[PDB]
Amino acid sequence: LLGWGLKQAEEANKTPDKPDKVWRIQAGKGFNEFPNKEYDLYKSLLSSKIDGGWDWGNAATHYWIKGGQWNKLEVDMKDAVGTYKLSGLRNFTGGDLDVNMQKATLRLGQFNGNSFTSYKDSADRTTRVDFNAKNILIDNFLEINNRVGSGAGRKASSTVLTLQASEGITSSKNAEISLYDGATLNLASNSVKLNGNVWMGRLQYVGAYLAPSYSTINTSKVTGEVNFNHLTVGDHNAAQAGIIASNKTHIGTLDLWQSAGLNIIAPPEGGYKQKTEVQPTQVIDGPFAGGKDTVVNIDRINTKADGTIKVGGFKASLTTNAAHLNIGKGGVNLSNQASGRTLLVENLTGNITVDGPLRVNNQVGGYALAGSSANFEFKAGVDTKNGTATFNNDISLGRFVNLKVDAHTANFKGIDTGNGGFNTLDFSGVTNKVNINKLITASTNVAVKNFNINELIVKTNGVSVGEYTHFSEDIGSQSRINTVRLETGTRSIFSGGVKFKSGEKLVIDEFYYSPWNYFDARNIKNVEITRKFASSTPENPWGTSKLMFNNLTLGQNAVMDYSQFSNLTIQGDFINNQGTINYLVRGGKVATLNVGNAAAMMFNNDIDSATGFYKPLIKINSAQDLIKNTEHVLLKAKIIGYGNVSTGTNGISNVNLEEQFKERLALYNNNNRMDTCVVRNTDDIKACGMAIGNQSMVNNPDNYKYLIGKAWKNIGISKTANGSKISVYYLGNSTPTENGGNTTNLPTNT
Repeated sequence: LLGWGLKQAEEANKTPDKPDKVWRIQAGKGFNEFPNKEYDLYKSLLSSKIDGGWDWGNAATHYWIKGGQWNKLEVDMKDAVGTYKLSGLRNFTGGDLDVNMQKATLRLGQFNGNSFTSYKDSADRTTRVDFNAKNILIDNFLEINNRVGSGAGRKASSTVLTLQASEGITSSKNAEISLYDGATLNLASNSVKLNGNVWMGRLQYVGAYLAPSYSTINTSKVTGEVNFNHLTVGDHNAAQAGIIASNKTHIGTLDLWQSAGLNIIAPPEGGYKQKTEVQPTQVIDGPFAGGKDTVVNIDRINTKADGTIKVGGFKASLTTNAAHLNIGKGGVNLSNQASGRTLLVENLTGNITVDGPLRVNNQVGGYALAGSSANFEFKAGVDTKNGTATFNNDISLGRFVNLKVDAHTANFKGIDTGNGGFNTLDFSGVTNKVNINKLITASTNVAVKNFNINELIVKTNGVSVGEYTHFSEDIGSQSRINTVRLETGTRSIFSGGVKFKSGEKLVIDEFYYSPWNYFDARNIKNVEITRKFASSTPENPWGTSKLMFNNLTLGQNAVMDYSQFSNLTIQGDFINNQGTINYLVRGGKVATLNVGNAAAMMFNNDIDSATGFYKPLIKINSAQDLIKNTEHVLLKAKIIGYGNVSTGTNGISNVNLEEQFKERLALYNNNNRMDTCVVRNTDDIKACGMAIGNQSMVNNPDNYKYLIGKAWKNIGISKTANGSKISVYYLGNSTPTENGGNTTNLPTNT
């Protein structure tokens, strides 16, 4: 109920105790001349002033110092050379050891482990066990503040164990350090490398599943290389461990519980440092900011999860203060029971750099049912609000899993949610940018206020309906997608789809149609295209594609593929800039373009060297089966405001705008134009006669000499350019005369 930050702050500043009978033992002659002897330490030295016994209640064994557990023992070697071992000091209640062994190697295990416990008297004492060796070499298990026997009798209060080598504190493979509800562990060597199962937080009593169970491993003094190997927080309770680290903390496999915490606290930037009765000042610290060169290199975060079912999840979490919370190649695992387990990888004043696959139940997909919402969560830079959450791995979300990221700039590489569905991909906490590289969605609840997704795959959901991609908040202005690529849906029904909710503009560069997947573009006023606007099946479109817009704009050079098989619905001001929309007929019919409100158009002298004419502003291709003597609805309209960037074409003039609309349109056939035939030499005359179907231009190039730098329009092809309708009247493929009319010059604006 207090939390770890208060409990550690009230154990960090305590006067040790008030012991009567401070026993003192000094190792004299004999010890300091055999540098390899492998002594024992209890039986050869310490057994003089440490007497065992049997406790009635929780009855296994019992150890204290001498005449009760309130007597300090201090041992002063300072020159004893050798290698000492404890090997079996179990259930030491005791109180205030002190073993000063410079130039001596310790060993806290040989065929048996150790324990350091206290009792809960009315005085609330700690045990402050110290060692001051040169190497320590744990080499078997060590419990700190364990249970003595079984529950009854006297309970266990807090303790402190301090290990203070000057060359290194290694450990075995099977040396399980396991500290409980009240225990701490101060380390002060250089290059701690605990190669065993460090177990912070454990069931102290046999059934107390509602214990707070704090702990601490204060490795602040370690001037070398802190290196855990297998850390394991929590066991069948809500443990809140904490590590006060030393700005470089490589660990290995981390195993949280369902409802377990972790507080890896890096140091700050400059490093550390009757009658009334005035209690001493209790300095207490809130969550500060770690220094610049503070790293926490975790390389695997599993989560053990079994037990009951609660109305919420349990939200395992780890909270860091470091400036870089790297996570290595093992990534993130998350076991999931019936209710939805949750992981909170927080970082208060830093960054997050995950380089691993977000697994669930140790597979990359990780299916989960409806009640089991496995919720990943990240918080990069909460208190400073300028922390990025870089992911350098292609993530993959299965079914009913919910990634959320609350950072300043959430970079990515690729998201795969097309597999399972029901994926709340929240980004509402993100300050500005979400620079995703590739996105795959089936039924997603994307909530981004500003993004840059330079590739978008939208997949359908088979045959089910009501499930779709949903950008369910305000997209704003600065958004951008450099490629959209819908894929083909199912037969005769719009199963999957895209819809928006708000925003004003989003620069799409490239787009693809698809049969039976709908690109709803609600409430956004400047849906812009800038290059190729095609379909997924350019050789055989079929079905429909509900491009249910409200407005769009089309920029330079953006070729479209407008067909009868995609009901491109506009309710807004379609602005076409210097960009060439292409048509196809699919059986002699011309697909009209149903403008709801207005289609203004504005261009330039878009001349190229491919024809010598302007670039074809509207292309009508495959018009061989185009039915002669029939009205072809090219586009529905309400206001066609045609224009250019100047008033008159070819420089400046006062020619009306709608007449050169008939010039720059095209009717493209047989790799040429049947609309006009703009001529600069004699070689194009052959293909010109092949296009218009006359041998008077095929066999004889000098049949017509009105075409040296000139052009001619095919009469019998009529086009309307008034302000409410634009249509095509293909009524004649006539042979032009030489010097009678229907002749124009070159534009010549290169």
